[PDB]
Amino acid sequence: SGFRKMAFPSGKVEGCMVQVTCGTTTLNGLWLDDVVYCPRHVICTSEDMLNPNYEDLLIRKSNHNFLVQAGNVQLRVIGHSMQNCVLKLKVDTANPKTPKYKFVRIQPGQTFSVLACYNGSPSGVYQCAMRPNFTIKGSFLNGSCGSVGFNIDYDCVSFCYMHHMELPTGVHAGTDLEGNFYGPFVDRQTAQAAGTDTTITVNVLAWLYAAVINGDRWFLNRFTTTLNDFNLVAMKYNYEPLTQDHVDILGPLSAQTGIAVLDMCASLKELLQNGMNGRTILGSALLEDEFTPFDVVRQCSGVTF
Amino acid sequence: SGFRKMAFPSGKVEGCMVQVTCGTTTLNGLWLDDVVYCPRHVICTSEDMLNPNYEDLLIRKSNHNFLVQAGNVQLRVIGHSMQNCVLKLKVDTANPKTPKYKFVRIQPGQTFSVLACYNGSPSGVYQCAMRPNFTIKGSFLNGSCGSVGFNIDYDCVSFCYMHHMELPTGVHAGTDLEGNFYGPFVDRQTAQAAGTDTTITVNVLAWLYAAVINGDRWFLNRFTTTLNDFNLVAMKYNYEPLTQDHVDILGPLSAQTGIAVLDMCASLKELLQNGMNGRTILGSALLEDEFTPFDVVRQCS
Ligand SMILES: */C(=C1/CCOC1=O)[C@H](C[C@@H]1CCCO1)NC(=O)[C@H](CC(C)C)NC(=O)[C@H](Cc1ccc(F)cc1)NC(=O)OCc1ccccc1
Ligand SMILES: CC(C)C[C@H](NC(=O)[C@H](Cc1ccc(F)cc1)NC(=O)OCc1ccccc1)C(=O)N[C@H](/C=C1\CCOC1=O)C[C@@H]1CCCO1
Repeated sequence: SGFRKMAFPSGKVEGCMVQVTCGTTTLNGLWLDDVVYCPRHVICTSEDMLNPNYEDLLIRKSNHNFLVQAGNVQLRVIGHSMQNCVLKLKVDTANPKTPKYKFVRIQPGQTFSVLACYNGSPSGVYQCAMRPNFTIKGSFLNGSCGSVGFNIDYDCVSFCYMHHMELPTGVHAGTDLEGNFYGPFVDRQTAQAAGTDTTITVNVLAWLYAAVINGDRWFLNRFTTTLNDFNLVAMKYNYEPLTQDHVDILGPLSAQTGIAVLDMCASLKELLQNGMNGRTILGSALLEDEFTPFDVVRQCSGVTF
Repeated sequence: SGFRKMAFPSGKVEGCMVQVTCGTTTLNGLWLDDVVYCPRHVICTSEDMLNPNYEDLLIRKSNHNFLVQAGNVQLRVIGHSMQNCVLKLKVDTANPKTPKYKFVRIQPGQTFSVLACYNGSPSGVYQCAMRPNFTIKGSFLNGSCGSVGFNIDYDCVSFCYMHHMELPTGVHAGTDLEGNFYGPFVDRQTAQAAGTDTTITVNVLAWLYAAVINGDRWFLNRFTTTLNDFNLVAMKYNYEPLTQDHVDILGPLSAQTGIAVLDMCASLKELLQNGMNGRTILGSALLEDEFTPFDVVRQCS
């Protein structure tokens, strides 16, 4: 038993991380088959980051302007192109450690593991959630751009995130591996702010089920609430509305524990109105929302990858 | 910026995990060079779990009684021995993925990463701390024995934990890689319980420094405390005593932030007295104690 914020094993991704240098800018790249992916702002100088014209900057750079280092071996770049906010560097050698992989775009509320890297070397791994405002609450220092987020399904690595920037509140913004930003952000050093962050209601409910599974049940009650009545309360506390799809997804956990979703919603509604009253749930004094229903089933059933 | 409960990348350890089967028991083993390490209770029968005589049980086994599987390949066992509560299986092949590694015994309050495994396959990685009562608050299901905890420094893996058992409160007990249990626990299914769990005070203080480094100052105050007065108060909240050694260890963070250690101790005294009053610190509504001073420096710099 027990319940922890667990990341996917990172070995398959560690074997793809490289170092990319253009001029004085050095960050991380993702080496898959014979291509290295990295943020396009690697071609910017500290002064070109204010109002960059990436079309112009890239036209002026050549293959030799890019230095790619895989460990202590330095990869010959034979071509380069741009796809949205990611730079694609062709190298003359396929990564022999390329795993089975896909590029996937995640949606808010879905979780993934972040492999934080510096100078092409992986330093740490942690589990994150894409927030409803399309930011992530990460831990990144300078030089961490190009770090990637991923999930593992069967034996396939699904890359879903590449790190690009930090917003003034200390939260982080990035793109998918096709270079499309998550959220209304741009890769420029102009004033930007994320919208109001809301709570991922379906994930909070999944975590309450995990708590029950592990024997935490002081918060349960005899009452049930309708989806419409619950949503009236949730919107007042900056909670995401719960849809019928969300209820369906919690079905498995609802059956395993014998607690109806709308009964858990009543428990959650009361927790929102009265707080937690000096009690904790699974070792937390806050309502945790970075576990999806699948995450709970996966951890409580010992799924391996 | 930001602050997260961060684990080490697990690849170097993934390449060492194998499946070990003896009789009807299947669990995880650690394959380093030409030796596979696993809990010795893999040799127990369903009736031998209360008072096993492991020396006697092992004498009765032959090399072919142990089935070791690295992926879909079977490793030939050519020898076996016991070191405390760990079984050592000699195989005819050195693991080509063996990293640089050390065996280390950690002290309470020290953190490490756990690679939870089942049937020799990794399922997840998470960061843990050795609690003052010599347990860990892990996430483990049946079949997880032999999962290991580790740190990585440079490219060297320091193995510090191997998982053996769960105690009635849902907490976990295991050994170092020399087979010596952390705490007074034994690999027998006789009644055992962990002592009262206390809070790792020095780690809470390091995390408050991390909060300041990250721009949070709302919990500070104008007071200072003596070390003795702090410990008299903290022990009333089931906090571990803070020693002068702990104060010395916080010196670097005290210098980086310009906040004296005993001044931060005064802030913690007030936080214990008032709670958080609906506020959070580094995204938590509780005082977190599973980050060491070393962890804070590494993650924040
Ligand atoms: C690892 C094993 C055992 C065989 O194959 C594996 O992979 C488990 C890990 C444990 C299960 C859940 C998470 O941690 N180890 C054991 O099952 C261990 C075997 C003993 C050391 C020979 N026994 C336990 O952990 C007991 C509790 C238990 C047993 C079975 C189970 F499925 C879950 C939990 N703990 C124990 O025996 O001592 C504590 C105790 C005993 C009696 C009264 C009060 C307390
Ligand atoms: C060209 C930009 C996109 C490079 C990028 N810029 C930013 O992240 C800045 C925030 C920042 C963070 C840490 C620093 F040390 C310096 C700057 N974002 C920003 O300016 O937002 C707009 C704004 C808002 C308010 C006032 C002014 C401007 C960048 O620095 N990426 C870093 C990585 C870099 C850039 C190139 O090589 C790297 O590794 C990752 C950072 C560090 C921590 C997490 O995000």
